[PDB]
Amino acid sequence: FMENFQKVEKIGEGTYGVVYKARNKLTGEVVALKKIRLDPSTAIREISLLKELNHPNIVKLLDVIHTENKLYLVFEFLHQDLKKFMDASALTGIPLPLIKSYLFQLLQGLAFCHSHRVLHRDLKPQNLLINTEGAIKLADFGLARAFGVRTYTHEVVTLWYRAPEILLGCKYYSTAVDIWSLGCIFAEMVTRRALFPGDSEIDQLFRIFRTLGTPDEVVWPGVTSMPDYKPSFPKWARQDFSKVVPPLDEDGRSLLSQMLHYDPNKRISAKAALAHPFFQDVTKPVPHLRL
Ligand SMILES: Nc1nc(Oc2cccc(CC(=O)O)c2)c2nc[nH]c2n1
Repeated sequence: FMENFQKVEKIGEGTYGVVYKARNKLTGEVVALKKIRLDPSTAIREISLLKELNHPNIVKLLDVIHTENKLYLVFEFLHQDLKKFMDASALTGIPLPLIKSYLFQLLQGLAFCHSHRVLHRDLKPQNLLINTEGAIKLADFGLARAFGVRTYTHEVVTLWYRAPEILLGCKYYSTAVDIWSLGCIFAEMVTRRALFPGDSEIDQLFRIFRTLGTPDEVVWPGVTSMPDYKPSFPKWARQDFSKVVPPLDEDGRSLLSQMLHYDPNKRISAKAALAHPFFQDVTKPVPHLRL
């Protein structure tokens, strides 16, 4: 039972707590209602600022509810996430024109958030939401900074999309962490398999190294001074993208390689990525959603 909502139904266990599908009692609309699993006043103010952000490729934060010493976030509900859509599309693959549309849209949403000095820090297929009109939207922008290195979830957290600087213990987040994650998601849409499905912080880092080569001071000045860098890390040579994401074409592989540079400073920006030749013929196809 809830004092302001009716027909509350659990969607799943989110990064910050349980997420419900809920029907506002006054208005009848259906929203995603996120109960933050506390044991953070600064976290109200900061998240409340995110109510002001509005872009077609960002899931709207409708409200921040602090009542009865509980904290809830209210977002615009969408019917499917990209993880479920990829699973539903596994036999055929997501068509290339739709992969390209979704990547383009996701870059537009990141470029918007980054221009407003908001990072995600934890993009993953389970917080990318899709609708029947061919849109894809990013949920939970800005929450990690406002929450913050900290775990609020009971589920196994996924590491598969974490940038290598994070895994190497750098406590300084930049826009580049979101480009990395999106590159990993791009590769997963194309190949129908996760790019780096690590089961721990070291297995994640070693999966990256075995594909991209062990980083060194030549490709990543400063890497050998990251907090968790060890000189004893095996030295793997780097494989070619052509083996990693076939049959993605020359344009897609070039863009992906720029999204996956080791040095965050060298990683393409969202804005620059939107100008890449890969998007010359981008379109907005209609997806086949089974709800
Ligand atoms: N249907 C739906 N689901 C959402 O988030 C979930 C719901 C459950 C789990 C996760 C995964 C995670 O948090 O790791 C995200 C929404 N956010 C805004 N609108 C939303 N609509």
